[PDB]
Amino acid sequence: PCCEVITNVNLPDDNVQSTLSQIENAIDVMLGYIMSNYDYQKNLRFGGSNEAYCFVRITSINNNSALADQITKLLVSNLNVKSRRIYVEFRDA
Amino acid sequence: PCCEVITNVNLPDDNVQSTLSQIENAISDVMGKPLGYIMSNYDYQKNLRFGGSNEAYCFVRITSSNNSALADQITKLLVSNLNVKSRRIYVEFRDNFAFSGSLF
Amino acid sequence: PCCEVITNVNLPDDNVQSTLSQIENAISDVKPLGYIMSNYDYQKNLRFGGSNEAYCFVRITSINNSALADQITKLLVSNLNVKSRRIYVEFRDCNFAFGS
Ligand SMILES: Cc1cc(Oc2cccc(O)c2)cc(-c2ccccc2)n1
Repeated sequence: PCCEVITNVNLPDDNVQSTLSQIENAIDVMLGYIMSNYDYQKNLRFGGSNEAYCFVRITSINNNSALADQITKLLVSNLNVKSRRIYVEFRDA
Repeated sequence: PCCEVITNVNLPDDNVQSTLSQIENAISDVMGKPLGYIMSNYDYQKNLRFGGSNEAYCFVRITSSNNSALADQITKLLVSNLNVKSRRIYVEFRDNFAFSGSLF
Repeated sequence: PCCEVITNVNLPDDNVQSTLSQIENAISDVKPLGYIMSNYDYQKNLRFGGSNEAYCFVRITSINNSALADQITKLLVSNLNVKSRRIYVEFRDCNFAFGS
């Protein structure tokens, strides 16, 4: 279980932790053993543009739409980013 | 696609953005892959090492032949814009379900 | 050859470089070290188990892996003052590279 949010959107730590906690909760869909991270990369681009954007890699779920949807709400609401600027990737020690 | 530049070389944001723009152009030109459809990123890791040494260095992951023309063209840009030695630039071509958030 | 340590544990640079040098030695002991990258990526908001307490993810790409894993887990436990229960080690065997 691993979720990483990669984004040029800067949030305060209290708010990052809230968002990550909400995603872990999401990731009901399929625990105590799980990584999540919020990686701030100001210079991150998509579509030739450096304005607000979120890449999310989720590893290890097959269900997947319910997760993606739920996550896309969380990020759109907590990060005040346009949903057309969110990409969600699944990969399926 | 995704291009990520991973480097202990610190550049100002105006310069980072230029450099990334030049690479996207490169990928786009040399590979004929769709423009706008690419992530690029510049990840600053001051403690990044290669060869036992923390001197200036660039790792470039390209994710998802012509390939040398790209690698070459990128290696100029980084050497020129980052003022780094070309002997300290490694270019890695690297290889599931995907979604946009507008579908929701 | 690439080792990346991903952790919310903040260390001073002198100490980070030390730790990375010790790992390269490990990876080397268990080819030689001129053909390798290592990095220590500080992500303060990194969580595991629903908790932001000290933790280490290590990706090691392109290399008896147990000898490596064990030896690195000692280094990180010692140098980062972190609980071994909070350290996970991944190997990847994921394709070419091209300056000098
Ligand atoms: C169709 C496609 C495009 C792709 O390039 C990207 C990756 C991230 C964002 C993006 O806009 C394109 C990567 C992938 C991909 C991602 C992970 C593993 C294998 C392929 N697949």
